[PDB]
This record gives sequence, structure tokens and C-alpha cells, in this order.
Amino acid sequence: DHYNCVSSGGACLYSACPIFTKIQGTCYRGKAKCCK
Repeated sequence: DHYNCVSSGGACLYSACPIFTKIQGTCYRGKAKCCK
């Protein structure tokens, strides 16, 4: 979720993960990706 995403160094994003991150879970009731 958003909390554990960001506390782990990830970002909750709605489109493709930006360079140097990749999908590791979701945020925002499953509608965004946790890019980490």
C-alpha cells in the first residue's frame, strides 16, 4: 500500500515506472503501482 511503498523507498505511480524503479506491489486501492 502507499505507506509501505514509500517507507520502503518506492513511489505510488499511475503510469510506467520511471528509470531505476520497477513494479513491486500497488497503492491507492490497487489503482497505482509501487515503483521501487
